[PDB]
Amino acid sequence: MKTTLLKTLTPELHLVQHNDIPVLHLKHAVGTAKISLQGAQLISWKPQNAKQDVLWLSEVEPFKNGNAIRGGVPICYPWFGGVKQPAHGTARIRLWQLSHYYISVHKVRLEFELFSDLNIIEAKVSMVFTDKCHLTFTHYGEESAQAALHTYFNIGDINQVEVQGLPETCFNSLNQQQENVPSPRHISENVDCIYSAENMQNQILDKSFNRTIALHHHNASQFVLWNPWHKKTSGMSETGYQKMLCLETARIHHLLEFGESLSVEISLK
Repeated sequence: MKTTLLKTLTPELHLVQHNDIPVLHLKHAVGTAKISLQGAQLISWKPQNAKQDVLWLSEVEPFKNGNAIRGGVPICYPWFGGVKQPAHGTARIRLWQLSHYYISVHKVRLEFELFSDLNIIEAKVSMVFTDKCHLTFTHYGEESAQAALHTYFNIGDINQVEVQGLPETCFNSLNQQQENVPSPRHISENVDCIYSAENMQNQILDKSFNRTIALHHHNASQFVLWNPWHKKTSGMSETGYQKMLCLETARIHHLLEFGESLSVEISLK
């Protein structure tokens, strides 16, 4: 819970150490953002006039080097979930570098890169801030890879949310079964399901904070909808599930090849 200023890059962009991990802080006309250099992980984004942060970050987040941060937009790569250990690959537990920052009147662009232990580029993340947030991940790996932008959206109450635009079926990881489903969808229990990405737009209606989080995905093959509900979840308080929902942009069954990207554009309405 201790922070220190590490570096003033510009008047609008600072590097601040949160416990063990360096985090960029952006404060600009377009709004504010925080990006952990560990995992090039956007953990806060509040566009101008938004009353609440768009992203959720665990109120008990440790900020410990090498331990995945619970919240924001973790980068799962080059494997998804627990098919191997550590779950979700190594990207989100490795320090990235800020390789470029562009600041102008109505827009801010930050680029992050991840390097192999042999000093060769492995992946890139770009983030473009306007009234919307466009985050893109590109793979420069050695083999085909899975990836996912595991976005944790901040909401007023899990009981007052509807998820618009997903298919009427999905694969339920909970019981490993394909199942039929409502659209819109509401969450009234532990949901851990993989949808085919038929249409690239879906949105999250929040009647507690009274806003809509609209999502325009690019190059997704799968969309993972997840809320742990009552399961104890490492780095989550016992009450955390009520204020978050994950709608993940993903390439799980359609792999990424060298130079292919996947991205999401986040906005409020």
